[PDB]
Amino acid sequence: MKIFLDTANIDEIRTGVNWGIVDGVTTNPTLISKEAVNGKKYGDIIREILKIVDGPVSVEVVSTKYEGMVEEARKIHGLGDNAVVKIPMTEDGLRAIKTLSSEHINTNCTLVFNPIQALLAAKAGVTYVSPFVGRLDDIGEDGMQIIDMIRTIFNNYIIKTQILVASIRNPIHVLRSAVIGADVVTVPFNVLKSLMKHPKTDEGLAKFLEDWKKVSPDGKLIL
Amino acid sequence: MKIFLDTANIDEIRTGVNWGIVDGVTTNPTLISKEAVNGKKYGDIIREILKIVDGPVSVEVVSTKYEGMVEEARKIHGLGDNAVVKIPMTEDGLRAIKTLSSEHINTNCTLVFNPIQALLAAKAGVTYVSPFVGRLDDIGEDGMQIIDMIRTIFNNYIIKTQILVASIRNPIHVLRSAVIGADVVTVPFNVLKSLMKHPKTDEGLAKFLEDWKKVSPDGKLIL
Amino acid sequence: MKIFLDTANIDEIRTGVNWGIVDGVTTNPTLISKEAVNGKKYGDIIREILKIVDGPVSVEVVSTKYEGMVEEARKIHGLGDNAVVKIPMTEDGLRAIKTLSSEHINTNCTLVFNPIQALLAAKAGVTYVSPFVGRLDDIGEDGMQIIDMIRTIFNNYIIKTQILVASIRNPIHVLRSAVIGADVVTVPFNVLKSLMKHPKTDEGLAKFLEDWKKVSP
Amino acid sequence: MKIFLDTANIDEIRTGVNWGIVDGVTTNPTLISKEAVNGKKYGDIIREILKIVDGPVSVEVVSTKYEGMVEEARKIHGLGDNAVVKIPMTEDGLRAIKTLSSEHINTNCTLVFNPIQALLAAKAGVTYVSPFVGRLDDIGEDGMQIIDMIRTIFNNYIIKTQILVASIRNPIHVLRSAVIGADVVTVPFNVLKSLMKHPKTDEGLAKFLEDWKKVSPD
Amino acid sequence: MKIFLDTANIDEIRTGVNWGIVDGVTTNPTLISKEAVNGKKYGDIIREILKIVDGPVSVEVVSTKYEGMVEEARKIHGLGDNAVVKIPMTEDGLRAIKTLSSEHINTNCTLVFNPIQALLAAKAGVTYVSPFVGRLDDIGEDGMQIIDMIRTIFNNYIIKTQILVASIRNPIHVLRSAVIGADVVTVPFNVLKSLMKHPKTDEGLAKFLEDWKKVSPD
Amino acid sequence: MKIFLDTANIDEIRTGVNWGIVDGVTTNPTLISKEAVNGKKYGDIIREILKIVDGPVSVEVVSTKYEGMVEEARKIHGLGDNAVVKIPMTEDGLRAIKTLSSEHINTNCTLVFNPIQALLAAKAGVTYVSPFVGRLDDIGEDGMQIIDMIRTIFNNYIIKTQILVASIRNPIHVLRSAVIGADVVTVPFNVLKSLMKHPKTDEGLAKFLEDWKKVSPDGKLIL
Amino acid sequence: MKIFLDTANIDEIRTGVNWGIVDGVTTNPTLISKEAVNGKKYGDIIREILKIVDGPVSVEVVSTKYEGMVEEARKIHGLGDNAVVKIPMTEDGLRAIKTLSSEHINTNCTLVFNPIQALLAAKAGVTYVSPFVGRLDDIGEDGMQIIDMIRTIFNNYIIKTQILVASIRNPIHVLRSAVIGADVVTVPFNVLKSLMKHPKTDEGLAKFLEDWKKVSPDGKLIL
Amino acid sequence: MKIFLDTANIDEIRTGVNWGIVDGVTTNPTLISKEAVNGKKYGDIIREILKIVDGPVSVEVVSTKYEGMVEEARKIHGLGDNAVVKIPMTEDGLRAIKTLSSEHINTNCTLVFNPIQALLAAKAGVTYVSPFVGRLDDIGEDGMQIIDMIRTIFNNYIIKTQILVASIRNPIHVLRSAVIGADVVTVPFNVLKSLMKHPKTDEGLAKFLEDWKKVSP
Ligand SMILES: O=C[C@H](O)[C@H](O)COP(=O)(O)O
Ligand SMILES: O=C[C@H](O)[C@H](O)COP(=O)(O)O
Ligand SMILES: O=C[C@H](O)[C@H](O)COP(=O)(O)O
Ligand SMILES: O=C[C@H](O)[C@H](O)COP(=O)(O)O
Ligand SMILES: O=C[C@H](O)[C@H](O)COP(=O)(O)O
Ligand SMILES: O=C[C@H](O)[C@H](O)COP(=O)(O)O
Ligand SMILES: O=C[C@H](O)[C@H](O)COP(=O)(O)O
Ligand SMILES: O=C[C@H](O)[C@H](O)COP(=O)(O)O
Ligand SMILES: [Cl-]
Repeated sequence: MKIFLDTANIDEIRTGVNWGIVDGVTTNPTLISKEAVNGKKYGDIIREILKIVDGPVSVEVVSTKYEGMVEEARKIHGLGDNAVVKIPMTEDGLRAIKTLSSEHINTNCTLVFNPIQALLAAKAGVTYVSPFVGRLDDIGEDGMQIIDMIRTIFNNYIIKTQILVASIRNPIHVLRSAVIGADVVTVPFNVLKSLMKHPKTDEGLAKFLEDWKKVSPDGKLIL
Repeated sequence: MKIFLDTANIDEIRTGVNWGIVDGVTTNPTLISKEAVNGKKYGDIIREILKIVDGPVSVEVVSTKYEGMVEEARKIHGLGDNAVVKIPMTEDGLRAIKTLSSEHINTNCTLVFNPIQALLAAKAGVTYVSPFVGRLDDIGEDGMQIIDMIRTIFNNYIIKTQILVASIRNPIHVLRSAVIGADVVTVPFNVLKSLMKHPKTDEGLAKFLEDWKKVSPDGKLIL
Repeated sequence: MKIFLDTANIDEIRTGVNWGIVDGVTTNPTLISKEAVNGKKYGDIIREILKIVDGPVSVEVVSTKYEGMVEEARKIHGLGDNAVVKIPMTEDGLRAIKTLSSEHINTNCTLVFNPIQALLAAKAGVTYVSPFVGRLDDIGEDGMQIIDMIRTIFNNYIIKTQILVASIRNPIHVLRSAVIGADVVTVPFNVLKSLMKHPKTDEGLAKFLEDWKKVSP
Repeated sequence: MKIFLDTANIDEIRTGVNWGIVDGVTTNPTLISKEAVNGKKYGDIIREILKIVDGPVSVEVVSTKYEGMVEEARKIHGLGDNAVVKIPMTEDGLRAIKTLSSEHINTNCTLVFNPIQALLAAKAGVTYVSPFVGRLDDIGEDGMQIIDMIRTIFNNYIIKTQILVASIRNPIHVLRSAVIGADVVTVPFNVLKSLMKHPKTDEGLAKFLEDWKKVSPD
Repeated sequence: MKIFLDTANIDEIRTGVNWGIVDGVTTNPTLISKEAVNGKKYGDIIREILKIVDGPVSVEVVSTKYEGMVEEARKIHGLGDNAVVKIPMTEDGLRAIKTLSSEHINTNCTLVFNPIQALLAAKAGVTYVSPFVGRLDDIGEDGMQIIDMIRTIFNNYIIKTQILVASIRNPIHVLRSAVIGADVVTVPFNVLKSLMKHPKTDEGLAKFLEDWKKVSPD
Repeated sequence: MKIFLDTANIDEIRTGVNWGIVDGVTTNPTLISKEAVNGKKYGDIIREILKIVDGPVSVEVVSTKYEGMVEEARKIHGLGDNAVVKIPMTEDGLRAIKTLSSEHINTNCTLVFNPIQALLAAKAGVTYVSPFVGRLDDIGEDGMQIIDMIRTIFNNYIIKTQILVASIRNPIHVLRSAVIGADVVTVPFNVLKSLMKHPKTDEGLAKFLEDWKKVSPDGKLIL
Repeated sequence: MKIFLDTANIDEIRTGVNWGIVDGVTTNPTLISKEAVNGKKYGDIIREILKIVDGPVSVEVVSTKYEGMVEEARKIHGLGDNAVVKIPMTEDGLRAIKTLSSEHINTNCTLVFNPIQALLAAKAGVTYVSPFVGRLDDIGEDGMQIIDMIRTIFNNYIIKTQILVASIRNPIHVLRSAVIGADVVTVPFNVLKSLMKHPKTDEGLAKFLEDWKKVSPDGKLIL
Repeated sequence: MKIFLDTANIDEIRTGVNWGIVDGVTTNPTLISKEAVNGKKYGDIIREILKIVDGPVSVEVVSTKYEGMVEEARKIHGLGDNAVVKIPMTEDGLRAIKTLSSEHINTNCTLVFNPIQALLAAKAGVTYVSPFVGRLDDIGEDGMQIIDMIRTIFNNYIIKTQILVASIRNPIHVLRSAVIGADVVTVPFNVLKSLMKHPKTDEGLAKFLEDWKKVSP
């Protein structure tokens, strides 16, 4: 399962990549604008992210109409081969995904809330579908069930579109995504960091290191 | 399923190895502290185990910082081809695993208590991941359920990291691990011994021998 | 299933109670300390909640010793008939619960993280037990499974202790609690606010008023 | 399982009750106005349905404010004891339901789309909750799953609120409602009529008529 | 589980009752007309069956129209209190069932092929519903699944209508009906007879006899 | 679950009753004739069994025709109120069971090999049905599945006829009968005796008694 | 579910009893042998436990013969109303249980390793049956499955004998027992202690106290 | 699924082999001692079976020590290419199996009562492992469940050791073994004899010959 960092913060990105557990990045104008402070320019942020990240970097199109979407998507693509254009599940979005797929521009269909929407995006040629699980949870539907059904559908037809679990709110979204077999999850840095933690890890390490001092007062390992 | 012996006790290790049922050994700083008493030095213990044992021998770094982990890992690796460097599930540990994996040094990520920690370790490139089933049992959670989930997750993504079930307390941990399909179990010597035994084995062998005496008073099979 | 509000924020409590969907309130030392700032005293905050809220209000002791817990519990109890004394799941806590129960003082055992802790609390005679689902989720364990097991265990032994699902983070904790059959959920204000809402209700409402304008301008 | 007819057509209603499979009626302004043709007073329609039906007749309030809802509800109640006041799942709706409940006026909470909304209505004391399964189907979610969850939840808490499956589109919504154990379904007349039919029933009827005219040509 | 004989042959009925495994009888025009020979008239056969059988005897109407159905039904009832009137699942049928049950006349709704039809008949007050499982098998639908669903639905609502599995073709329809918990099966005499048989029973009898001859050659 | 002893041996019966786990007896002419040795008369055997056994005692009718069955059954009944007349699943048997049930003579329908046969016997008023599980096993059908289905059928209709599992061959027939909820099993004395045995019981008792000698050399318990 | 303490250690018993979480005590000859050393007499130990403990206290006979079991059972019973006589699953043990049950002496049948042994003990009239889950685990069989079957069997027949899960080794035996619905578990002191504990309990309480200090430097709650 | 005959009775073996449904034979010290009576020597019985039976024939060592087992195994092996050396599941047995395996001598690990013992035998390189289902049944445990778990474990690790179900008591052990997918069953003669039979086959045969007599006297 790939993990994308949902942020535009370059320090967070570098740190996560160094942990060896970050495979790409998902952005939006809000996340980018957040970093555009103290001299940093909006466009400079996205360009640096595209440069330093080996993997996929998702960038949203703001145009809501077909022509604007494709023209914008082409400009985004021009910024880096690893750019992935984020396009909403709408009639014009599907048309744009079909057109962009033909041009070999990678795409990410967002605002997916049921499995058939996900399937339609895959049929139009989309690279990723991003169902928003936390937003389904918000309205009293278990959002992970939609991920499970999409996984089954995609498996049934050997669909190559990747499931990108989005609107992630907690570590159990991540656990269930992994057990289901979702291709990717995107998570904020704080969620990412929480994924490696457990109180028995902390307690266990403290005990090991206490015991080691019995055999090595300086706490060293000399070999 | 491989069976490793979870101990730093040399006598236990030579004995198990001779039964031909031991495929490797796992140590940790606590186990080594039990052994390095009354003049015995930890460095001598580690070298001796690497010597006696043909299979993988896990030895845990003690530094909690990236650079110290890597440095100690390289020294451990240098002691013999069968050495496997054990690294805790921490931020620095993941960094170390990524680096050491790129250097083709075999690694074992320890103090794992949930399936997502296991997945992160695998993503960082770890050779083995060691979830602690008995310590989960200790806190009122069925530890084997975590092994089942890790197996499912690893299968989903064709992950090559080996699942090494640790903190094993009884033969049912071993049985359930085998039925789940974990790659390795590491067991304490008392548990290892018990695996070979069953009262009906004892009783059946006694009866065979009693019946054989009717036909051969000396108890020999002369062909 | 009762629904309690998990906060010491008086504004939130007034708002939720005015909506008519709050059956009680839970507080803890963190929540209260959060509100007791810039001149506001924890004692006034506690008294205010007890008066505002008709239903059960849980207030947690801070002593870690048996004697201190029972002493504090009696003071909490004396603040009003709706006060429920929250007691942590510790050895001294179980002792305090047993004593408080025999004195007919309502209790709520908190910081419960597995079903056997919950059972121990019930055996001590606790009125409510509050397992923390969100904190289990935080450490990579599906917290709701613990609620499911506690419900089964309590059903097996006809245990009268109410299961009070706490550390709730989202409306699916709530949905799953109701499907399991937990007695009570306690929810943060942001969660409470969402429970009545659905986008199809909104859409349906809009459509209704439009249909009606046809029938009758 | 009770079956309500979701319309204001009096002929449809008589017909269904005569079949002995109609226990009540659910209306709304749209449905009532439909019958308000050729000299028929809108209010007359509602009043006649109320008179003829020996069971619950649901009539919706149009006010969105608590105070308008309860005044409107009391007036609706005054039209017949079998009147049930339909009120939407909103903050003011729940408040109104709680008030009307205490006044012993029967209520029906509508526009419910998940089980927790249904539980909130139950907790307000509502007589019926009406989840809209067809509208859930419309948006790619199997609406009957919500009914199944509400049935379990109501069972858990011995809730006396009746589950009234609404927005029904086909006979399988009905079959699944019955297998789940929902208390009530409300269906359009065309759905109602289709419920009694099966091609093997038609074939069997023709076969029995033919078999019979061997036994007796006359 | 009650067992009714699907016949109008008195000798078959008497023998079945003597085995203690027959609780009633189901007829139709064809079955009665088969026995209506050699002086015996249609009406006498039905009267003789009604008298001898200490249980329900189902007799079918031939009218397809409401009024005719009820007229017939009242005549059939007059023949004896144990008489049960078969009525098809149709609009007029439901109407007749509602009317007859209100008059405390027992009814059996036939030509039921799905669970909702069964529910409708129950709602109209029918005493028995008779889904035809063999005819469902005939068209590539596992008939017993329908009995299963009807059992679940009837259980959900504590429905007192009895499920009477009809169109039985083999002993597995019977086994499955009993495992499901259907109230009644009706079977021809030949199926009834087959129900008692098993080759290990026959083998065991022969062994008992041989074992006994050793113990007591006499 | 009641346990009947399938024997005519009076010593076995007394012994099993003393264990508190025998509730009645099932016989047949073969089992009775076996005991009719060294002066003991066939009829004396059955009469003594009827006298000493509090619970039910099953006795087979040998007549295959209705009139012979009922006349024989009445004579058996005349021997003791606890006599239960064993009658095969045949057309004449069903007629006899119906007649005998009316006379309040208890009956046991044997040679039952499917669930519907069992149901027919119950409808005729039979006290027990005896399906022969071992004989189904003999022909490659799992005989316990028939018991399970009969249990479900009987439960469905609150049938008061007792399921008497017969042709029992091993302790797992007994275990599965108990888990299913069969009313009764009938077993030979040797099977009965085997039911209380387990090697860990033997080993555990030996260990307890060895340890007790540490605190009580004479092995006594003086209180 | 009742919780008994499985020990003859007086200090452990007084401590557990004070936590108010202990509902009774189970002993056996081994446990008593651990305690009756250095001058301490077994008779004094038994009497002291019966004294300290308000709930049932099981004490095991040592004779292997019917008459000795009954005689010892009567002496045990005579020591106090809360005494429960423990009897092994043997031929003589079943005889003893039948007799003692008729005398209204509470009994506990021990060394049970399968569900049919448990059923036989219940049929003989035993008050409690004690299956040994850990010793089954020891021989490679999941001991809890036997508890599940006994629960099902006892439910089927409305058996009033209490299931007392014994040979408990860890908190998951306890958890599974509760979920199954066993009447009683008896646990070693170390296991008992662990049942109350969880790392998130410790961490949560520490944080509450830290946060409270912001509002009350003395850490008191003054109302 | 192969079917072996579990006996040292030469009459039974000849009879079963003549039926063409016996693929091999298993013996053990008890079975052999049963036949080696009244002048008949165990050595002659063993040699006779090896000659009569074309398929695998298992003969069990009697030494309990590693050296004695290997010595006896080599002698057994030298009696014929179809000989399989049966070795008990003990510490010395596992050592012997590992040595015998490296020497390309076929082995059969017996007295196995749980799936982990079976796994250990496989890890030592054993050709066949023989769990005893009937002896488990004897002690109140459904022996077939152990076969099901061993099949799962062996499937998980692509283990080539054949599962040889032993201590078989009835045809349902056999049916269940085949449905699970065990490689081999070994059955006593009384069981073997029953496997081809069914009362409906007999009846069907009788009916066929009667129908045929109509068609053609
Ligand atoms: O692509 C990223 C999405 O915008 C994000 O994951 C959704 O965030 P929210 O649903 O939590 O607002
Ligand atoms: O990898 C080995 C682990 O450190 C070890 O198995 C932990 O065992 P414990 O939980 O018994 O200390
Ligand atoms: O009883 C209430 C608990 O103290 C509270 O729900 C904990 O919530 P949190 O874990 O989300 O802070
Ligand atoms: O209460 C009845 C509802 O108004 C009706 O069933 C809605 O139907 P629709 O969702 O098909 O418009
Ligand atoms: O009531 C009896 C039914 O009419 C009968 O069983 C159905 O028979 P058929 O469907 O085979 O005609
Ligand atoms: O009533 C007893 C039966 O005859 C007996 O249990 C069956 O024995 P068998 O089937 O093993 O021959
Ligand atoms: O009843 C108590 C048992 O004798 C005890 O629990 C056995 O425990 P052990 O298996 O640890 O010896
Ligand atoms: O491999 C064969 C075993 O030794 C034999 O099958 C044991 O059979 P039994 O347990 O039925 O004697
Ligand atoms: Cl353990």
